[PDB]
Amino acid sequence: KPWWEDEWEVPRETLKLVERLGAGQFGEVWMGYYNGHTKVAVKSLKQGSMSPDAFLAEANLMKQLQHQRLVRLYAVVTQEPIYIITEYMENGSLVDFLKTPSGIKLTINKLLDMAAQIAEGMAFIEERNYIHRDLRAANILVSDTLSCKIADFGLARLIEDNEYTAREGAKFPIKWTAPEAINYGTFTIKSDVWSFGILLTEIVTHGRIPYPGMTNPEVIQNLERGYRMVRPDNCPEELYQLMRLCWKERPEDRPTFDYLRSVLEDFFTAT
Ligand SMILES: c1ccc(-c2oc3nccc(NCCN4CCNCC4)c3c2-c2ccccc2)cc1
Repeated sequence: KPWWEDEWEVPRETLKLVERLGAGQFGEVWMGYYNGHTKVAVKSLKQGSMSPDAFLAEANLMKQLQHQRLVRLYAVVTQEPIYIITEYMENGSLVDFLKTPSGIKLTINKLLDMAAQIAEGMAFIEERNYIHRDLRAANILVSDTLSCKIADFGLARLIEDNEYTAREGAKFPIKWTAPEAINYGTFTIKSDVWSFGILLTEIVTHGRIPYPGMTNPEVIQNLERGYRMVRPDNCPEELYQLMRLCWKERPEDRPTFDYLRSVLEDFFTAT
């Protein structure tokens, strides 16, 4: 809809940017307030750093993916500098949170709880015929109540047919991406499942980089041999085997996110 008819467009005057949470090549993300009292996250686009349409495309997709387990779109300011305002998560990125004094003290029980919460969010994405493609601990946000939500939908895509094919030149984080995606540029929800497996290792190691001591070439070589990531230190064996399911050779053999959610919830209610 046109901005003068769009429910999400808001006057820039309604926003007060208070603290910067991140600065980058394409813009910044600040902590701020909407209409004085409501805490929000404000992603601002650096003019000329990238297409405004590309930037706003994520907001448009977020309009279609509303759920308690996904960071919620709040509003947009479509006049430069362009803003996308969303729900604020008091404890930042999961990869960062797990390294703080609080994160470090979390029990395996709570880590599994968080894992299930993430799988729950992905299960929604799965059912709505969407894919995320950038599933990793850095893209999971944590609330003041230690609940987790899926973030960054820049690479997310509505899957009209079973799979999405990227651009031959497109590059992705080798360690978190499924083989078929790395080799063919083909992404499916099953590609996200593989990524979830890697994310689980990030959780249990409190933010450690996957495949410790290995370069990307080494990871690919080993994977092709049928090897998978070595059991992380102090990783419960049941969780490790759940990870293995996510890393099955055939995408179709990997479990659904609803299955993963169900199992992780059992793991949690057991501990
Ligand atoms: C300390 C520090 C940050 C936050 C924090 O609160 C947030 N609320 C909503 C969306 C957010 N971010 C949306 C965009 N992120 C998604 C994850 N990748 C980086 C960009 C953040 C972030 C944030 C911003 C940049 C990088 C990482 C987290 C709270 C406390």
